[PDB]
Amino acid sequence: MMIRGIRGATTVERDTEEEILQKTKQLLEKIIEENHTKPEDVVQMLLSATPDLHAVFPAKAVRELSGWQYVPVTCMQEMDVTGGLKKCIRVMMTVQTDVPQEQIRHVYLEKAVVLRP
Amino acid sequence: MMIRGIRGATTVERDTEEEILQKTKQLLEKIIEENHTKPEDVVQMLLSATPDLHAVFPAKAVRELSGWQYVPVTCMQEMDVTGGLKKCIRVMMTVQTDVPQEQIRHVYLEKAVVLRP
Amino acid sequence: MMIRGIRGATTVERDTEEEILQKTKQLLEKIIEENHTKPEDVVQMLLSATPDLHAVFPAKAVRELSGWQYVPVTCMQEMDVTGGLKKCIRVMMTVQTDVPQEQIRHVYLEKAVVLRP
Ligand SMILES: O=C(O)[C@@H]1C[C@]2(C(=O)O)C=C[C@@H](O)[C@@H](C2)O1
Ligand SMILES: O=C(O)[C@@H]1C[C@]2(C(=O)O)C=C[C@@H](O)[C@@H](C2)O1
Repeated sequence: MMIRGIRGATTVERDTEEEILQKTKQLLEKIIEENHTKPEDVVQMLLSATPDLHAVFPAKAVRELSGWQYVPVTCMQEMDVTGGLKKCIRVMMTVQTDVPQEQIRHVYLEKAVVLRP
Repeated sequence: MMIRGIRGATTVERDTEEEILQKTKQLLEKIIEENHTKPEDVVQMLLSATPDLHAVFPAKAVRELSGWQYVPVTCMQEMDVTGGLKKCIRVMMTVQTDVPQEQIRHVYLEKAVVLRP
Repeated sequence: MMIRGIRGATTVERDTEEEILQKTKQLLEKIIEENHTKPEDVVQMLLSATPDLHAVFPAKAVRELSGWQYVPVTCMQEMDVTGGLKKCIRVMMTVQTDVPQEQIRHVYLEKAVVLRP
């Protein structure tokens, strides 16, 4: 079976642990819903944050998902683009799937709805 | 048929949107040419920039490739390494392919030729 | 032909090329041993460093592994988390494997042992 990336983006209003975990968790839950994703079928996840977020690693939210404790995940710093969306958390979830490239459901929540094509 | 990463790297002279998109597009086009890559066979793409580039997300270049609108892509900051090549943009393009690991054609352009194997 | 991420993390005491390369090599070797990984089965690898490390790209240590010269690798900056583990190097090695997700052997060494689930 083919492997496919699934993108997500969301934002927080302030650099706190509560915000980052809550919003990341909601972002992951929305992607799982739209793509019917099962954790055994997740190759890996990459989470990024803009350099104005430091309170907590977003990946901590992944363990708030029952069954996902073995999904490998790592975080990275997003580049700082002049005029770019602030306080932004992004996800690239790599999954085993038969779903055609153009039918993959990429999820944009909160202030990240402006990045969606 | 297996999944493999394809690497690219290039540089720009000025932190401007026009040059970052021009050089990134040229890099992607060269990778596409050398590896005969179709966009539906692309699992996902990661683009990075050294911390001295801020004008635009290099991923914006991907959208000016005809047929590549559904290819998931995200950006990250390259590690800041002392004496490293400056104003550098890199790509990791993950594809489905029959080509053996030692035969994949990784691409290094402009000043990033000194990184070439 | 399922694909799975393997995670690794380690730390160094001083920001020198010698220690970064040595600890990175040791981390990779432990991962390759625990998972029985052959370089041809590696899709790609991502390595990260916290922003307190600047001496060398950790990826340089990969070419000290005989047979690994064609494995595509790139590096990124880990996000700077307040109170986060300092001087930390991480790996996400993406591999073709039939080992189930719960049996993948992720490796945490030196001071990174605190990151284990
Ligand atoms: O290396 C790690 O495993 C730890 C844990 C972590 C998480 O919170 O899940 C996952 C990935 C890393 O970016 C961070 C956060 O350090
Ligand atoms: O793009 C590259 O190929 C070069 C080489 C490098 C390494 O030292 O292995 C590997 C990946 C990149 O992050 C850096 C370091 O630039």
